[PDB]
Amino acid sequence: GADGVGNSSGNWHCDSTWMGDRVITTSTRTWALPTYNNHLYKQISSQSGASNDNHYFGYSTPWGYFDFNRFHCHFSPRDWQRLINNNWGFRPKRLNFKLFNIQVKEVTQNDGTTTIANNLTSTVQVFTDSEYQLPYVLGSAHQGCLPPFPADVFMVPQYGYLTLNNGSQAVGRSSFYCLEYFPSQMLRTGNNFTFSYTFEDVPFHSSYAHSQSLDRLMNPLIDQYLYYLSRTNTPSGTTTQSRLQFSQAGASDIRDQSRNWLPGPCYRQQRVSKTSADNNNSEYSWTGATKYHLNGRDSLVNPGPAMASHKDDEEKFFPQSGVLIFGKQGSEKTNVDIEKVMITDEEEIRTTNPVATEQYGSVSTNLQRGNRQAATADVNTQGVLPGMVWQDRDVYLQGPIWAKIPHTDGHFHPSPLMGGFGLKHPPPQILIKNTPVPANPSTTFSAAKFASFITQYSTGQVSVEIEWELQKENSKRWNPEIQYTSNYNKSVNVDFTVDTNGVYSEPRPIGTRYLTRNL
Amino acid sequence: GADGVGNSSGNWHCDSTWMGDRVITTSTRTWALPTYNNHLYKQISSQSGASNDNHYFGYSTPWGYFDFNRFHCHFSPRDWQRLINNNWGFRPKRLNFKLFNIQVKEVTQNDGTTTIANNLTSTVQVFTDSEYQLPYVLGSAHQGCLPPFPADVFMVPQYGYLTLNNGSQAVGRSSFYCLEYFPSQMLRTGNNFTFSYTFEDVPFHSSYAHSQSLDRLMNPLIDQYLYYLSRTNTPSGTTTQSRLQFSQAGASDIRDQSRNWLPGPCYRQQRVSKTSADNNNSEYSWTGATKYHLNGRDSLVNPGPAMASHKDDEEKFFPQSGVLIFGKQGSEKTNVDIEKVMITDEEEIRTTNPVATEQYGSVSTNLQRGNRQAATADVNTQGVLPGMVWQDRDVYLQGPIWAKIPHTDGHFHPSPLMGGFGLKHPPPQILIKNTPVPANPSTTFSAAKFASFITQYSTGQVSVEIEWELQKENSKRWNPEIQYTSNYNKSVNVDFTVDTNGVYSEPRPIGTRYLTRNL
Amino acid sequence: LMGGFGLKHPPPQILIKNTPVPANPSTTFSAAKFASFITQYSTGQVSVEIEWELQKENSKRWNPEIQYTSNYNKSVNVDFTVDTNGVYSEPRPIGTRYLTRNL
Repeated sequence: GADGVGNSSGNWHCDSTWMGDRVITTSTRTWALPTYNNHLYKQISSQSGASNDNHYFGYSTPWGYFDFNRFHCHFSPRDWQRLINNNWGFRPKRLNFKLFNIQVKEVTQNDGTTTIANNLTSTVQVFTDSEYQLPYVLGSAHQGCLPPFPADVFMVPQYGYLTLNNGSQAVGRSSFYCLEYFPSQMLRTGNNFTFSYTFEDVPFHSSYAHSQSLDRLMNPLIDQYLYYLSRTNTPSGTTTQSRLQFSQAGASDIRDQSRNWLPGPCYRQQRVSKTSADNNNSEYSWTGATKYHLNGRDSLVNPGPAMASHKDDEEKFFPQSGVLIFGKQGSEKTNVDIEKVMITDEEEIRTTNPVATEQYGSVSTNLQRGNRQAATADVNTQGVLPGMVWQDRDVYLQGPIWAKIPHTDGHFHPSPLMGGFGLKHPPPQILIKNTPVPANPSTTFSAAKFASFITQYSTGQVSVEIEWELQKENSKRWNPEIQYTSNYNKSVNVDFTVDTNGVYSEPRPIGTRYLTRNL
Repeated sequence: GADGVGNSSGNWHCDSTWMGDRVITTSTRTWALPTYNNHLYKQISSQSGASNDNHYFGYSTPWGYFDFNRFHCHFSPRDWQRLINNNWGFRPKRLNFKLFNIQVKEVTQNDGTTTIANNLTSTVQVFTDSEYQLPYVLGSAHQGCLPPFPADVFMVPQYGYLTLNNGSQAVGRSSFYCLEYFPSQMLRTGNNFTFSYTFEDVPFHSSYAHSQSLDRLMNPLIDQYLYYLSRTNTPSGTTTQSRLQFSQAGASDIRDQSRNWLPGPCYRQQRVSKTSADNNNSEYSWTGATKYHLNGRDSLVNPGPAMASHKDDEEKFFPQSGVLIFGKQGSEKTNVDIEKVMITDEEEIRTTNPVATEQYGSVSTNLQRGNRQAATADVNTQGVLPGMVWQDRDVYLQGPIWAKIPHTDGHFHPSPLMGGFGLKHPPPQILIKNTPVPANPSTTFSAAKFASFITQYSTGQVSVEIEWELQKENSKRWNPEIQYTSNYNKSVNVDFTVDTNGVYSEPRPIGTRYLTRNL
Repeated sequence: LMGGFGLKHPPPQILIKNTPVPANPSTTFSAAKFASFITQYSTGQVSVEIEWELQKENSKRWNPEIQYTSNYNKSVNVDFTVDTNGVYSEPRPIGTRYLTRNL
């Protein structure tokens, strides 16, 4: 699209409509973009000394990108609630994007006095990496997505990436991608950039919780017909004499019943409690946390494989890195106290996946014989096994929406671990930069790189609309399901509202599983 | 319809489907019908002495009728919840009824031993009073409607009615309707009786609560332009000297602001509190309760005109007869203690209708002058006034569904007072009786009325399906609405479930207003 | 895991109940749940037919495969038969793998 200077390049679309089966969440926000790295690509690396587990090598670019991989960039409390309360599941189908009403300003810091003014002509160029030839950054839970609250103006993030490294230094194989080596489209004012995408058949996120659970799944009333090993030894006057007898598992017997499927896999996490007291006093934050390691650098295992966060009656506990944790609007960056964060809870799964903090089961160790007692041992890490079945990490309104499946020789069940939809070809990276403006050059020629540009930034609005599909409920469940509600009682502030000084804020994390489906 | 003896006259339909705009609740239950008044019509009257406010005269009939004027005869907790959580409103549209698989048994109490057996031939006759020529009983909150819970078998109520009376005695004008003077259709087994109805344009029951309220309705930011009387007298050195000055109502001024509409009407009720303590000790149950009176008999004013049950912070109180009160499954018939009942609460209205227990406003009494102070007085009964606006009593799952608008020269806004839909021509009364079976007659003729019949009753199932329309939500409300949920925490029994001895039970009354619409 | 075929949508559950039969009710009305029914049960036959597909053998295996046979020698009772008092009985569990395919 194209037009004039006194012509709005696009209108403001920010609705949300439900169609019974679909529902489209349109949404627009105003943004701003500075000139990063003063227009140059800069090489960047870990700090020489820095622990090995923390080295790196890569580049930062003068390019800034766009991102809305956060559910709340599309759903509004209320809306989300609608969804989350009457749908067995849902998934994204297609999207449409558009930047417009772009405007380029140029600040002038003459002595003690700045003065911003329109640089009409100068441009901002955009380009979408629709061929995925660029290090996909999104999906890395970074923060600089869209504001949950419309009215909020925002700054565009700067693109940076990482290649290979042998400590703080580069290794040859590492590649250096240059963003100008693409065909950016250049916008001036009166210019807009639209583009549209279509998702790929993915599974509806399961937005329901299970009423039955693996173990308790058969019918009480009837005993099976298969037998199991009831007792081993037997009374012989005073002493026992080994004599194995078997029984037919019934209701009273349950624990012993024969089955057909196994809980999901696991990778044991340390348990910490919301109650300061209980927790051993010391620094096992890193030392005790569950991790894995590549090329000799141990990394953390955050968002551990999807597994319930606490047994019955222990909402007080949680994994050291088995859950998602968001900050309460305002919460500072580092070492903030428990009271400043919102920890997610995944009890809803208990029913199928193991509890993060407790071992999977316990396999037998030795082979018993008359002169040898029967061994056994608990298992803290069980990789996928036939017959296992499980549930993936719920979603949360202010959580990630999707993530790119890495291009590898092999993947195994790609639901992104941080939760979300695992996409092979996700929404392409959208980039934006401000074509430089060489400030006054010298009369006599010089072949040096230009270094003195006009100080200036850009701004303008952006809009994103997405169509989601739904799987409606359908249970013959007689008694009421659970629903997500807002507290009745009076409060000094409404949830998901602007305070007295107009600061919007999300009180709690809102999950997705409320409706109840049987297993 | 018709067929044979070994042929099911109908199948069992008991589903419930939602179509986005409609939703059909089908429902079938098994029933039983005895032979009332041993087959005769009996004249009936108050007990000679009995307080005048309690006299009456009328008849009881050998006929039993059918009734489902209770929302839970169609909605199942869950279902109801669906409705109640995502709909600005709804109303009934049409219905279809069918009796079938009728079966007539005949008990034999030979000495110390009864023995029931099939009286194949004998019949049960049904007939619907589709011309409303019979005293419409339904709508009178009687109890003998359908079981909320399907699996429950039930007994059919007996038809009785009331005419005029001058104390315990009849007055001529009083009519005596005879049920045989209709054309009953006679069913034998293999016979079924279907019939269908269509409702009449009625208003969707408002199933939402108001976010604004009459008083607080204008915009804070701006002061009006109309002036009101700020002060009357004025400082004159030591003494005041009358000097009326006026102000322009603003935010701080609010109470004084000029408006455009008035709260609904009222009829003051006594306030009682759920807290035994507070309540004055004595018997003002009748003496103090709000009532009205015709032909010299004071009757009670139950379900008073629709008006909020308590101001902010007083959920502890309520009208003496301004609310609906249901029994907790089991609760005996008389003088049962507060702990045995469930009292409905209509706070949701506060916003438009007056509070039941507190006066409407206060009008001025006298005309003031120098030598006369300004009078004023509170008003406890305000009949409809121009500009008044209000809300009708909510509904409740186990509440009435509708009621017949009395045939009179004049009605005023017919939403039935007990709540529900006010119908001009409601679902016709359906009646049923068992054609008598003269037990062995004497060889020699006698012209006396037959008095010795075969002892026998009937049974068989009945089905009712109804189509309801809906008005879906649609508010730009950002923050979450309130929804109806079931408690998370463990409990010895699930709500709306059968206990250990299979006794279904409704824990609490469930209203209808949860979703929030602005005023 | 107990072995068998894993089905996503298996043969639907089939249910059956006997519509109750309220035994003699009282002349005067009562809104209580009916509790006195006619004592009675049902009976009748049921039939199930199923079509199974097969994958026939096909090995160039020269020497004889193993097969499932019934013992030659005399016995007081035939296997999978009714005893003297007509009580059918399955002597042993019979598997499925007998024919031999290469890996």
